[PDB]
Amino acid sequence: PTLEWFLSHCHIHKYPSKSTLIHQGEKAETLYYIVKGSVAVLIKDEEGKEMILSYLNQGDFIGELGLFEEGQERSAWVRAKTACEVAEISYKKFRQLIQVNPDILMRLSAQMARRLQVTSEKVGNLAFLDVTGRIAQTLLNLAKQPDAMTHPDGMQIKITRQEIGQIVGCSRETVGRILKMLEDQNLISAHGKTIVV
Amino acid sequence: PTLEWFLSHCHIHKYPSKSTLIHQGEKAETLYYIVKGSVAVLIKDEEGKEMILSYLNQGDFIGELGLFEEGQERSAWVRAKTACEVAEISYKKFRQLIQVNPDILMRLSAQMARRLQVTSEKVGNLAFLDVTGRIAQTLLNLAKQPDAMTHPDGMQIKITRQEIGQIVGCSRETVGRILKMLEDQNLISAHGKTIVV
DNA sequence: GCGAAAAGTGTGACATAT
DNA sequence: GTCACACTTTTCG
DNA sequence: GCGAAAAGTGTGACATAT
DNA sequence: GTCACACTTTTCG
Ligand SMILES: Nc1ncnc2c1ncn2[C@@H]1O[C@@H]2COP(=O)(O)O[C@H]2[C@H]1O
Ligand SMILES: Nc1ncnc2c1ncn2[C@@H]1O[C@@H]2COP(=O)(O)O[C@H]2[C@H]1O
Repeated sequence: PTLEWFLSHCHIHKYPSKSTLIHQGEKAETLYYIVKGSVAVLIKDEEGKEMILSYLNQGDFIGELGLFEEGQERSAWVRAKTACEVAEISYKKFRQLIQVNPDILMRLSAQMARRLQVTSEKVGNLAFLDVTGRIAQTLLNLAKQPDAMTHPDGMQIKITRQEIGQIVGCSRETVGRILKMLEDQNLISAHGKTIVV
Repeated sequence: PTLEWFLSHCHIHKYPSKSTLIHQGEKAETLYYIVKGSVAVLIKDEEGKEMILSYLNQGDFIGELGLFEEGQERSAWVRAKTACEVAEISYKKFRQLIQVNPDILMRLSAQMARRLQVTSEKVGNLAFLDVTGRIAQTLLNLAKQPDAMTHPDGMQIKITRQEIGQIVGCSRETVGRILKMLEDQNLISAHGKTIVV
């Protein structure tokens, strides 16, 4: 509703899966809102693998870290998980629309507050938990991340050892090793699709 | 500014060094604004180890992350590093001030945005950089934080091996072990306080 | 809902940073 | 990373 | 700006997780 | 955590 008004100033572009919709290092001018799809925010090692900072789904804004100060660079990469419809407005336009109705600025700040909250958790987990525990937290969370199919006894997620590695911070084969251990303990069942039972 | 209008309906309180303002887990109901002094935002593991998420200094809001969603716990501990003159507003009342003037909700959300920006970076260092690199980036950044004294040529910061330990995520012992490595390498000069070249 | 081309994976011996 | 310990440093009354 | 208690520390041989 | 390669599994035209 306030959303529809917002969306009316926006221009929906379509992006297929694997699209890198934002890239770290360019300048920020556009605030993006996910009409449809799921996206993955990433940062890349100083000459190497990348780590996934979070999945953002329909209803999230992307880009915003620029919005508040001029000449701001994009902080991370945002690649499409799935095919997405991205409603954009520019920042200038967003500012006018701020003054016209504060409620987008509120729902966006709410989003900002959550990302900080969960990323503070991620600093915590990177510092206090061992890889096994990180992989446990992650399957727990992924069964909660809105795209796990119900499993009569369990929740089923499609995920690759490589993706879990990139979330966690360890080799795809390290992930492998541990997923084998959690299967032997009758906690997890897997084959490209894993069930967090 | 907008600032003074805000502050007039805040109960200004004074915290001594080491006083714990926020305990993580408390119910969020009050936003704070640091009028004078410095605070450290930290999280601890159930078996005792604690990590500093950031030092917040005057001019920063403390306790923002509950303002947006009804009934949340405080996300981290905020302990006063120094004598702090801290302003306090009821959440319900701050809500009112936003409707009355959006520029404070703007100044605030800006602060949370820069915070999302630095906390994603701290996730990045933990995941990507070994302790030497992490302590390196630390000595560097501390030498830009407002309290770094100059030491003719070079910066001078006073920070115990303890603290850096809590910033980087390794034992005070290891912090020592590597600071000397950085002394042999001619980059750090140390004796209780450090002069980062 | 095919089937070729692509993508993800397990293995075991090893070092190695905190 | 850990351990215990005496050792060095800094704090301030 | 003196000194005594508090706060910080280095050692060294070590175990271990990814 | 590493290396590589054979194998298995998923993608997509
Ligand atoms: N830690 C994070 N958690 C969630 N989203 C993030 C995080 N860091 C960056 N982003 C989002 O990804 C975007 C990357 O560049 P921007 O600065 O445009 O704005 C960023 C946010 O929209
Ligand atoms: N990553 C962070 N950087 C800075 N401050 C933080 C961070 N995480 C939490 N905080 C602050 O610590 C406060 C804890 O309580 P709140 O969740 O109300 O609000 C939180 C923020 O003000």
